[PDB]
Amino acid sequence: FISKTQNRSLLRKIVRIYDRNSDSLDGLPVVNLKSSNLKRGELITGDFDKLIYGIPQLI
Amino acid sequence: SNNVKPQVFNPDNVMMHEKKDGTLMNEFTTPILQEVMENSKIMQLGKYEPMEGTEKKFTFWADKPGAYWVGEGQKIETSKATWVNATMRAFKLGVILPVTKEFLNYTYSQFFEEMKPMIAEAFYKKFDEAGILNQGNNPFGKSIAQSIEKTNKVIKGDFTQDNIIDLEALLEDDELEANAFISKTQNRSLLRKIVRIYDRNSDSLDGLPVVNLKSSNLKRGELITGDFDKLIYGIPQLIEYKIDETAQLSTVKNEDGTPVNLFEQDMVALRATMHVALHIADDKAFAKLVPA
Repeated sequence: FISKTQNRSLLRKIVRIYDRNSDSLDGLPVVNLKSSNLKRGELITGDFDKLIYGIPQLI
Repeated sequence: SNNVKPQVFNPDNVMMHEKKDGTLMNEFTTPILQEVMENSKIMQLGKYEPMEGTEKKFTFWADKPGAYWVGEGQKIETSKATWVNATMRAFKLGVILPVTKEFLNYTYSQFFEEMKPMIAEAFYKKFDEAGILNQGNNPFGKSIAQSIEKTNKVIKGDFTQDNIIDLEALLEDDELEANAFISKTQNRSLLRKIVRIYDRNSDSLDGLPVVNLKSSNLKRGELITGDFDKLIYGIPQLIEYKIDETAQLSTVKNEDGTPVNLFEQDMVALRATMHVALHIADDKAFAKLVPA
């Protein structure tokens, strides 16, 4: 899952389906985006092995 | 004057071999300890900073540089890294322990060595209560409690799953995530009977550690949380002990009202001092739950 940390609250108070100790939702890892564009109420999930990236030039 | 009853003192902090009824404290058995004495919770939770004067200057990164997507042969734009300045100063803790040389010879030969752990505990408690709770006439003008009062970052309510989670969430609004809780052990009860969110086996609340303050100033219904890496402390002087046999002590008085002279009166005193410094690196990083 992809989340914004501002909505851990909404994952804590539902019943448990989430834990912060591993930071996992229903057994999958939650990854936090440190950005302003993913809003409070929004959660993303997928088979992320279907996302491929490459780097022709290192910095 | 040829007076042989022992001196009465005010405020009466002097250790004496003879009691006023004439009991002589020979064959004295060294006091044993009913506890394990407390570390500083500031020094447990906060970050240490090496300090060599009594003032330290901090520079923190504040703005990260940007980046641009650029087409082939398009102009790359410029960007800026920013920092912010901050500073912390030290203050002095101290105590004096006066003792009569009869007491030091015949009653408790090692008193000024066995007192050192207890003096350290007294300084740690004084520092914790000053920097966390803003209590005991703190010098710094900086504290967790004063940061929470300034930001008004407070929940009024009972210990409930909603109020404890809303308290933690009140930090994450600022992208800051809580790193611990501060509690008074008298309110473990209120953490036990809510449903579970707490366990005593680890003494953790919702996965974070709970740290107990052994002080009277944090009330029953009150719970504190924050990103405690935003609390920084330093120690220019580790505790130094000077033992003296000839000073006057003005802060103690004889029964006749005179200051205590250690040479005329055949006495010894231990002076302990320490310099210690506190900085709250981000005053938004802390929040409090308080009873209605």
